Amino acid sequence: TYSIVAISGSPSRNSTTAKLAEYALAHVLARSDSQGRHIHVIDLDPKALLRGDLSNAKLKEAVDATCNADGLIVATPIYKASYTGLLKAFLDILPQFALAGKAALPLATGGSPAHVLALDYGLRPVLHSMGVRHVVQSFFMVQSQFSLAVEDDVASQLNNAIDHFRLSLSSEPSTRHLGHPRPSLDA
Amino acid sequence: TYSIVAISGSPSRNSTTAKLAEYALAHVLARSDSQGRHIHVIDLDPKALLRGDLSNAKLKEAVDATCNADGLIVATPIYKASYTGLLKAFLDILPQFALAGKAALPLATGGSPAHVLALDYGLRPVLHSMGVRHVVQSFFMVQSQFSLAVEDDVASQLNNAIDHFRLSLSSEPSTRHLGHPRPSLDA
Amino acid sequence: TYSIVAISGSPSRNSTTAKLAEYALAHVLARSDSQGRHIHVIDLDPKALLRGDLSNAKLKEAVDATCNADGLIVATPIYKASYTGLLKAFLDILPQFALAGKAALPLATGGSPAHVLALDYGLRPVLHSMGVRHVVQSFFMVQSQFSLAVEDDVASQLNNAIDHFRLSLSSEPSTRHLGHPRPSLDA
Amino acid sequence: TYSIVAISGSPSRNSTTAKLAEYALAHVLARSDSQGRHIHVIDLDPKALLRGDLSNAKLKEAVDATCNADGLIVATPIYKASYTGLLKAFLDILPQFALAGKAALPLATGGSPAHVLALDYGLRPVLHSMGVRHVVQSFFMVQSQFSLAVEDDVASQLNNAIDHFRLSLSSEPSTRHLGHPRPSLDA
Repeated sequence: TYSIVAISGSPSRNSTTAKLAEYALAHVLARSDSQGRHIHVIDLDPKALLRGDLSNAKLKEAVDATCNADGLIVATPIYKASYTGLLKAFLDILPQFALAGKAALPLATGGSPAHVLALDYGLRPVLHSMGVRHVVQSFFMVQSQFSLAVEDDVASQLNNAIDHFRLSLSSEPSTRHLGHPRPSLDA
Repeated sequence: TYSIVAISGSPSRNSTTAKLAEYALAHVLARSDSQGRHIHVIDLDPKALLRGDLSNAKLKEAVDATCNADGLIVATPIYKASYTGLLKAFLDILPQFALAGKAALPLATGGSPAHVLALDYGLRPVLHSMGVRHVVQSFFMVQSQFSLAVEDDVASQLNNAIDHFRLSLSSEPSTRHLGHPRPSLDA
Repeated sequence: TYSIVAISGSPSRNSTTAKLAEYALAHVLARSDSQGRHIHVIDLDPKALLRGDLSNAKLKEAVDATCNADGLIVATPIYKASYTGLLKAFLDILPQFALAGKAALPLATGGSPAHVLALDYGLRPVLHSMGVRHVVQSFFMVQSQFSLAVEDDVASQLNNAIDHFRLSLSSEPSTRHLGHPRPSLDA
Repeated sequence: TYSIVAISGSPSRNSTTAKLAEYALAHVLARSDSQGRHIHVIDLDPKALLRGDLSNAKLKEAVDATCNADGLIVATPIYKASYTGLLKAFLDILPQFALAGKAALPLATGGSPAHVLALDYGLRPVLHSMGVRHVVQSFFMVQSQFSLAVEDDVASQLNNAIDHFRLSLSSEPSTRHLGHPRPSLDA
């Protein structure tokens, strides 16, 4: 029994990014012994989020759920050649090595295929600052393609990424600190 | 007569980052025909900021001042191996090529010298997505050093960065679109 | 029975980088059912390397050994804020998705702790272009520290990285294509 | 009278990259009081290049010409999500702050538009490690487009980049050390 948490960071309502994250979350749960939740950063209290105010219950619950996950699905539109400020603001309040022991799947969408590398150059180093155990391949989609009613090659790549994410999930308590530079100092 | 705008993105009160940005802003104004302002992103309305709501007067004023600047001083603490979510959230609402024609100076502080490269690998590509004209060298300082009552070599580097930023400033209207991939499509 | 290959890319003789890679290679072999080899890129034929000339036996053997490895240890000094040209020249001649199915451990050394992030921002995206299955945490060491006669905290971090690398190794043929965007199109 | 040096780093003969660099070099010289040269890294002695052997006359001449340039045009195909090993190998042997005082124009080509960000995330931080004065916007072209017999919008972007590069060139001896963190310690 795995706990899977998706975090999507578009600041727009009805975002393609959120739909991609949800798709991925469903795909994983359909194929593994998992329960899940989907944190839409846009639905968190803006003031409490920016100030890291964990007296806000819903923010503290989102942080706790992230720290308790076995796998994270981390999704963002590409803004100014990187992940959104909104997504990063959430990542910023997590504990220093919040991602110790965890698998992760980076997802993004954007207007142009030019944005593909923002995940691997931008988001990936941020996940690794937090002691993450295993980040699988990035997947990026051009926004006017998500409909899955998508091109067969694109669909394969996405599904393969999600498959790998699911396969990387760990039951074993022995792995719970892996990725942390100093496992005995918690995680 | 130049317009210089500092933007500092620490989510903490009494931030060293803000003091560094202010120092830099003062240093420039003392040595050039300039006026300045300092946008502390933490003082912007969190809800309006995250949603890009320009019906908020103070947010629209911050955006307008940024678009009207000849030079920007862009300062952030390093969180999770990059600039803060708070800073990026502000950068996110600016027009696509908001930085056309403008000079820029990236500044950061952090707990460890290990964070030095976050500016050049993280922030610099973001500034360049926005058509920026000229980004000079990055300067990073270890937080327990800012007192300027700082080490002589560190002080030289910082002052040299600010000097170069000032020297890069442009009077000429001929440069106002430089850095934009398609200058005739505005800036 | 795993095949572990270290690739070290210093252009200097008697390099600390090579000693770090060798240490790591030995540490892994002492704790797993593994055999290993260590490709010193400096010992490859420069002309054949730069031109990707696989009629050179020793170069073809190095490429084959890399493609056949279950785990790679990838070590470089930090030059001009990134991995060396020498290392990259070798990575450049490998097949497009050469790293499919493979685990990887990024190691570096440098003169200053300022260089720590070159691994995660520079090398890591390059490994991921090649379909790599699992890259664990980066380890960086300040060159005047390697003697292991090193500081206890540094030694822990290094050993933990190597431990995690060893633990990430896969026996299963089911994982041999994982990390490749399209597994049925080989690896 | 400016000295402009192009450095192209494709390991292939008849490279599109070299043709793009040459185009850019010609465009600049036609519009400014400049002389130029074009270092094709592939034509340097591989052994001497990899070992930084400046007893090789042609390598020392290439290094000297780079250090003496007012502007550099730096061109590479995108291999494994970054600049080539061949290009970096040349950059590696230059003095620590070789690029002090100099303007620079990053150019690349690749098979897919997905590679656009490799310049700004990969090459740009490397140029800045060397004290570069002013790096203008990156330009990337999809290889099956260079013929200039190219699409009008693409042609505009390229020409605008080169124009900006030319405009950024400095006559003044006062700028010869700008970009160096400590100008009085040479350049």
